[PDB]
Amino acid sequence: TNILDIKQGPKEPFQSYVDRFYKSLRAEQTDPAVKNWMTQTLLVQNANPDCKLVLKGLGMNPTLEEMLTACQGVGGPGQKARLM
Amino acid sequence: TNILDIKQGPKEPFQSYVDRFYKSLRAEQTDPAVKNWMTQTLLVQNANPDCKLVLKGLGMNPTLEEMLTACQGVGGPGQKARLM
Repeated sequence: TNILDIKQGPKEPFQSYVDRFYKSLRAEQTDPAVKNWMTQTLLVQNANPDCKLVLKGLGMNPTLEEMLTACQGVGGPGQKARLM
Repeated sequence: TNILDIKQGPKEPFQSYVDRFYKSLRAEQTDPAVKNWMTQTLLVQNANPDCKLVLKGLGMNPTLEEMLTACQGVGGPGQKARLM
């Protein structure tokens, strides 16, 4: 049940947060159907405001790769490399 | 060739920019293959920095609906409604 407390830090890169989220998820997952709901709903809800904004803009059922791509650099100065 | 000069304003909503972009595009489009390239490359390049960031995070070949969804409210205080 610790997965409900896994929350992204204000300056933590999304990749680091995802890594910690899936480590606790893979250990204590109850059902394969519950695990799917955690990866597409709970993961977004516990992200920081900067990444939570980007994730909610991704529409329905975003894959993990699409989330990692969209959140790369988000929350710091690194995302500005997209603009050049 | 005016389509190359259609650029999103710093405070213009993405929906307004898309509307102006497609109006000029549908009039002067040369090839159906050129039109496809303008909707997925030129549209992103001429967006403002706020929306250009979000669009480049969408990965490969984003549909117009996915772009409109991701950019809703981006560039103003309206996007914060996602976080609550």
